[PDB]
Amino acid sequence: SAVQQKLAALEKSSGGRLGVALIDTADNTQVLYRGDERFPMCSTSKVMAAAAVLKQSETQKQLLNQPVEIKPADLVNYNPIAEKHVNGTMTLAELSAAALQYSDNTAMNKLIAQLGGPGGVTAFARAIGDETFRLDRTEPTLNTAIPGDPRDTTTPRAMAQTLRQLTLGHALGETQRAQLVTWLKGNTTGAASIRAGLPTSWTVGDKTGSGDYGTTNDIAVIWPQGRAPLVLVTYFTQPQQNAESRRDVLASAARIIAEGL
Repeated sequence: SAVQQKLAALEKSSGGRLGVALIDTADNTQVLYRGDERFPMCSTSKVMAAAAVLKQSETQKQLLNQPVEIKPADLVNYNPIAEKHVNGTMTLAELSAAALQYSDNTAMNKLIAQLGGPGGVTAFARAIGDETFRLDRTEPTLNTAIPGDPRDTTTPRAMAQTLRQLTLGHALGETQRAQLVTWLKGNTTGAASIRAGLPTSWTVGDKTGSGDYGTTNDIAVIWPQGRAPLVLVTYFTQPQQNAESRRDVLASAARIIAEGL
């Protein structure tokens, strides 16, 4: 399609490797660019950890109100919210919100611990039918994004389908699903990524991710005004370990996708 030629040209112009998956829920059509290649997830993995905790809360009805102590030793490299509560507590709801909306890394590590380690996050993916997702490490080492390293990767296609199920489908209970959507819609880190390539009238819930090798990711559910929602995943990584983030590539990919619907 025109769209795949424009995405290829965007990729060529950027010097990196771009992965795109769009699901149009109106007709269940998909647009894929390197849809089955593995990319480092970086912080986009935090959606799976938060959703796993939500699934637990379907049976443990009070789980999200469970206080969790934040100790100094828990702090890693980026903890904008956990920092505010060192030597105090945050609930599992507050840690989930912090992990999603501020990309707090300490918060993500507490979610992983609640699930029994990275294997517990991966297990939830498998449980909802995602055989591709793999979480192997905790924060911050899951962001190393080494070329060829399959740790802490997924594919655009897999992540798109899983994000659809978590937000628009029924992998989660009704209250949990609504809470996840509310969290994604209130993301604070996404203004320069997919959101920047879309009409301002559209509602977007997203989770960004960044890591080494200039890895720059965004996964989003999109609610156009008067039109079925879309799921869009944009993964981007570069050949230099110290490359700078390229959120503009994600905005441009979203703009190209938006041209055609």
